[PDB]
Amino acid sequence: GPKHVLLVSEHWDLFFQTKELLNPEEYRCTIGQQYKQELSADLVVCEYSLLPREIRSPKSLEGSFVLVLLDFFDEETSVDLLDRGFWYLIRPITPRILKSAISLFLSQH
Amino acid sequence: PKHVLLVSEHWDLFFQTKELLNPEEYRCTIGQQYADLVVCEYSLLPREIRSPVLVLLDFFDEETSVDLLDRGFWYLIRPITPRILKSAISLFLS
Repeated sequence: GPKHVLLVSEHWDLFFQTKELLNPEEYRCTIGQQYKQELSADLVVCEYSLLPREIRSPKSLEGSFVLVLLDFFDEETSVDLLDRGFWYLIRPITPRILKSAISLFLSQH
Repeated sequence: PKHVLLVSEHWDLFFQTKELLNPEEYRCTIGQQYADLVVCEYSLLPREIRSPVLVLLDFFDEETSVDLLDRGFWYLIRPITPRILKSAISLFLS
């Protein structure tokens, strides 16, 4: 069965282009426009702008992992994501970067 | 404590980071070349090695990034402050 990746983003073009770079037998990608998890989600990739300020990805996690996409560098923003348990990428984020980051993340986890 | 090795010439970064990590939980040391966690400058990372590591980048290059991720390496791009590094370290090790 393929790993299921939910992208929470309004960047539809990023979604489609990243999806066609991931092998469907290994990864199934779906997109939403508001932060959530799904029962089948192995990984949620969420725009910082759609990620609620108050949520955490806790140490003894039983839900999905979440990787966060940031438009910008800001020190306390970064410190804050890291202490809340989210790793992230800062833009520029190309379909190629996102594909390899998704594969890397799910292979290490 | 977890052993964290920093491979970097950024001595200010080393000391200020180490100072933020509680020495009971983390033991940080420095290395001039390439541990529970290695943080390696891109400029001192081998280049044909794959990951068994967090790589510090001076700047953004799409091809470098793609390459590191496929080789198995996560990265931070500068600016990289001691508070950022201390938190990245704690995150990776938890």
